[PDB]
Amino acid sequence: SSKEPKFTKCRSPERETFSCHWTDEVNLGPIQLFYTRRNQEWKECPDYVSAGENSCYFNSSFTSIWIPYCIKLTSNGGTVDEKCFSVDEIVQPDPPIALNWTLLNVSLTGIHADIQVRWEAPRNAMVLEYELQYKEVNETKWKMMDPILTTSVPVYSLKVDKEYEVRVRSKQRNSGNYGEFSEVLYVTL
Repeated sequence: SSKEPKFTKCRSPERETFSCHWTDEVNLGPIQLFYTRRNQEWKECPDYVSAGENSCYFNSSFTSIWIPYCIKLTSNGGTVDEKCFSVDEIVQPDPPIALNWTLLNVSLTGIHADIQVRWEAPRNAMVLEYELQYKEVNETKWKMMDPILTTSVPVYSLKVDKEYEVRVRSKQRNSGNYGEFSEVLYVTL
């Protein structure tokens, strides 16, 4: 038999490699992934271990030329899920790490302050631009800044009276999907 397993996500961290993920057949044991380089010949997943559980990992030989794939989940032998995609549609960079911040200036009234948030580009870096986000801790909407190329960015006019939250996500320059957010950095003036 099989059960009801389904694809969750396929992700490319740097547009060179990617892996696809799915759920458990509920565990049963006869699951497989097959892929094809067309819209033809179906070949089994080349690596069921590198990307972890219920995953298939495709090394950089799969992004030699513009790719155009299709994959299907298999339980015993019967399809249970399918998906087609190119590596471009799934690019999703890793977030920055080591978020820091220094005070830059205080307004004449001491009411406001300017800071500079800094971070390190994910260690696997396709040129990335970052989108910094912040908001009052006690608030619920996140203010967003334009994507920037530098691994730092000044944030102007924060109110001294408040405690802030900062988070930066990575994105491929141009049409690029965003990736996960970094570890939240707390800013108390």
